[PDB]
Amino acid sequence: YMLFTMIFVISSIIITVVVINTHHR
Repeated sequence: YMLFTMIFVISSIIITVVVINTHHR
């Protein structure tokens, strides 16, 4: 619904970068 909902993708962006970081230090 184009506000709050977006945070769900925010979560994934961060976590994704966090994965890549944890693996490829």
